[PDB]
Amino acid sequence: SVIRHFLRDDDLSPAEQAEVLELAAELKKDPVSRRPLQGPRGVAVIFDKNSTRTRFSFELGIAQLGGHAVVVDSGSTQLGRDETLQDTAKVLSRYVDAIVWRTFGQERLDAMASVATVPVINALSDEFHPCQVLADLQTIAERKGALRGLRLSYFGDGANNMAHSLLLGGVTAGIHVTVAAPEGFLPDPSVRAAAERRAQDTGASVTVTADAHAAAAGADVLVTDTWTSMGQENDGLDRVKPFRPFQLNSRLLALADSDAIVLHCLPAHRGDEITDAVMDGPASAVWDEAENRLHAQKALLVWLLERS
Amino acid sequence: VIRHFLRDDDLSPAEQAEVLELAAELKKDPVSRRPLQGPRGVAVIFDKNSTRTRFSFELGIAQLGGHAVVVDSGSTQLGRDETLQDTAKVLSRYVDAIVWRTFGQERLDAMASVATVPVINALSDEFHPCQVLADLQTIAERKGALRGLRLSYFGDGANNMAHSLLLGGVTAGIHVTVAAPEGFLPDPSVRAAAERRAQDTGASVTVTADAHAAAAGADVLVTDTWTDRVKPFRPFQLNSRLLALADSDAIVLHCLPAHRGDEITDAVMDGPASAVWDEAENRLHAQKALLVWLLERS
Amino acid sequence: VIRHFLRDDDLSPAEQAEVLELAAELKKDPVSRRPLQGPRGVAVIFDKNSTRTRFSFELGIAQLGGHAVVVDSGSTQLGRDETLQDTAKVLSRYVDAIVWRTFGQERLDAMASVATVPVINALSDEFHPCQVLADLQTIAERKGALRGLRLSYFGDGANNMAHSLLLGGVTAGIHVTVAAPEGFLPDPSVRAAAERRAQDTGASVTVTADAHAAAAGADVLVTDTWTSMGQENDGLDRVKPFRPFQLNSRLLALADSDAIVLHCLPAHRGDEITDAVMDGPASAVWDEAENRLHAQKALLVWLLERS
Ligand SMILES: [O][B](=O)C1=[C]C(Cl)=[C]C(Cl)=[C]1
Ligand SMILES: [O][B](=O)C1=[C]C(Cl)=[C]C(Cl)=[C]1
Ligand SMILES: [O][B](=O)C1=[C]C(Cl)=[C]C(Cl)=[C]1
Ligand SMILES: [O][B](=O)C1=[C]C(Cl)=[C]C(Cl)=[C]1
Ligand SMILES: [O][B](=O)C1=[C]C(Cl)=[C]C(Cl)=[C]1
Ligand SMILES: [O][B](=O)C1=[C]C(Cl)=[C]C(Cl)=[C]1
Repeated sequence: SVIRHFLRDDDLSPAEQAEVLELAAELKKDPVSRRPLQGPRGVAVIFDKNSTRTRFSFELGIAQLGGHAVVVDSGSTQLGRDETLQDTAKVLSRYVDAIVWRTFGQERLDAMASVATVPVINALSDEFHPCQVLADLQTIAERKGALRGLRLSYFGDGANNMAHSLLLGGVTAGIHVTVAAPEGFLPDPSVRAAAERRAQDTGASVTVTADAHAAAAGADVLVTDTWTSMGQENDGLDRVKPFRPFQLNSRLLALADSDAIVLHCLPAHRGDEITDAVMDGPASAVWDEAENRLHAQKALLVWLLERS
Repeated sequence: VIRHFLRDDDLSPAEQAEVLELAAELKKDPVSRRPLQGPRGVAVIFDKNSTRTRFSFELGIAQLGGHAVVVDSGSTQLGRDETLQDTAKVLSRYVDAIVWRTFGQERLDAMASVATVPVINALSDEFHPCQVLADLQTIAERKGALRGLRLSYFGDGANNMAHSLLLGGVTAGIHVTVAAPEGFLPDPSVRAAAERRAQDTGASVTVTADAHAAAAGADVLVTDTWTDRVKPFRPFQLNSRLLALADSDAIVLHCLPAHRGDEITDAVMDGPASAVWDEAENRLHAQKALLVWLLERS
Repeated sequence: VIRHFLRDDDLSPAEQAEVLELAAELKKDPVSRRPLQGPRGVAVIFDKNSTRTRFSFELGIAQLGGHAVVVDSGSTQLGRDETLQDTAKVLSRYVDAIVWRTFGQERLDAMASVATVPVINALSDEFHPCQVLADLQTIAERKGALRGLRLSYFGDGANNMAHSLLLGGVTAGIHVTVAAPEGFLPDPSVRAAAERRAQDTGASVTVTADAHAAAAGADVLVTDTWTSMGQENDGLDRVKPFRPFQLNSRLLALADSDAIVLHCLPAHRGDEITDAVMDGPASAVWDEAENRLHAQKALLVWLLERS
């Protein structure tokens, strides 16, 4: 069998994404019904930069599949330093049944996935957050039913990992995705072109705009995320003034469809990209969205393991 | 309906007796109760690390069928990157209980007011209630019934063990004495709090600088680390002289680690009255009992 | 009697054979032995962290049904806030074995003299006995019987791998050669213990500075990094003396034609070993890394059986 990896959202075809999302719903209802890692078989969960939320979700999810997550945190000689990345993929492929990796540049994920003989999953990277978007789509489906034809709008930094993954994973689900972002903060051209091509296969569409009010009008789902990652705090930019018109506040939510829901990859900086009234009001799905990381990541693992 | 255990008086006398009975059953049959089979998760969070607390909870949760997700001080500082309540609301979807080691109580109190799973104080700057459950289990297995026993704590009466021996001790019906120098006395709000549960159980609270008098007739002698800034405690050192004043077959307890030669001597630590090794082991069983009991009511 | 494994010769030749046989059985059936079902705990303690050691022990203990409680170097170092004796006594009530990565051998000895559960040396300054069990497992699967084999180690003759290959190798009946430059020779006490144990097994011990002679006729070539982290500030040029001892293609071609190459990872490609040797058909470094898992499980199973 070809070893399948999940490094970016378009790694799943539209039909394959639907299978994973269906499995996520079944695992949410019966969370110990699938035990492909019974033994326990090991899964490596590797952090180039620590992420407590990602670790909790994967550590527990892997255990509920029967397995044992072996967590390697950032303070451990760093992948690439004491050994080549390819030496590491070679030995890890003897110990564990899958490799879950939080890292920085996409080229590192690609390099690992080209030599590892077990599935590699991008837990979170600078360019994509594919597992969060699987959880997002699971949450939207719980609240709204069929994903096909929904209109989703993302606000804020249009070139961070969530904007890119909502583009790719959203159009893979048949969702019309709009990114509202100020000039200079637009999606990467390669990602935008991949999303446009993928949207052709599903009947979806990609829109990029600097008009937040237009992006909010008629939306079924409004999404935002922090305006600045930890790496960007030293980039020299004023990263507040450009984004203030894109704040997801009560006024912006009122422009959307009356049944609209709100998503946000946690943590939120309340008062910046989103307000308290929105975060804790009735349209917020952020808490279900956080919980669903567990189920969507378990489903992705079950799916990749049985294909590999 | 969502019960927390942040202080020893969070349990009534009848409820404490329930937990201690369950700790004895779990010591005998350590894998017979599996309320976390799955595994279901339990968060174990440290604002400051405690290897002893982590070791005991990690193994115990696993023996209850679950999986402890340990978050160290570096990742915690609860409030690090999101509000406390934002953290409590998500944790309540992932885990079935939250075990937390933090400094002040006000931090503990907030978490418990919002979380929708039980919150447990693993160790605080003011209370160490799980250790006292392990102490009461250790006393019961060596002395029988707790009610009517005389326990004396020696040394720093202003630290977490002194506060928890007062509250947990009187809750079990034990006459508790604290022997401490004037500068290092119990917190007044804990003292009156202990003084009030003692009325319900027939126990009592005494605070003296008289170590000789606190040791005389004692059935259980307890001390703890003091930390020359360490001058006022050495008349309270639990040595062979003080112990010789106690009741026959008295036992000695000490939340570990012990600094041998300071608050306690080798002769007492390694002698026949010492129960400190069983006491340390019983954190495992008493904490499992506390978890089992909190989980089946919450 | 409570058995410990602090150095390679803590197992007799017959006992080592039992552990190696178990390791082969566990590699075929990794979850069929559950002596730690419960889970019962095993303490895995690091005075200095070793990701490879923690990784392999953590997974291996889980596959025995147990739960590894890992105590890293961040946690207050053992012996600081209480006596090793005090810690040993309490650990003996919490876990069924103690796995410890520490520095001096006297610390391991002190722990094993007091603990009432088996103590394992996961890795120390003087010995790496678990890695050499994995090495012997690897040689057996690629060569057959171990008795009569000729193994040569190259590089720093006084590091933990050289000492354990000496002791564990002769216990298995292997003729062990250490090729090392002057001033980097095996500890005299370790060499004499190996020579004594060799008299029971028909093995032999050789120490030489002639790398070419050490490689001629060798069935197994082994090397290791030239410098541990605690040696980076020792003041020595730790490259120039070892250059003639590099495991390279020329050196390997002097050995027997089906010789295999071992190396405790990490390897510094270009220094003690070349890319062509690490990646060629004689290299067994990848199976050797994997066998840490199986050999350490076997050792735990065997120690728990007898304690
Ligand atoms: O980001 B944090 O403040 C945090 C804290 C805990 Cl205790 C658990 C998790 Cl998943 C995250
Ligand atoms: O503070 B310590 O010396 C310590 C050491 C270990 Cl290995 C385990 C525990 Cl619980 C405490
Ligand atoms: O923000 B949170 O406290 C949180 C916690 C977990 Cl365990 C998982 C996620 Cl996705 C978020
Ligand atoms: O030394 B390291 O590069 C390393 C990395 C991982 Cl991901 C796992 C292990 Cl065991 C070691
Ligand atoms: O002082 B000790 O070494 C110790 C160790 C454990 Cl695992 C638990 C407790 Cl309560 C004390
Ligand atoms: O070098 B390696 O990446 C490696 C990884 C593991 Cl898990 C174990 C060993 Cl022995 C070596």
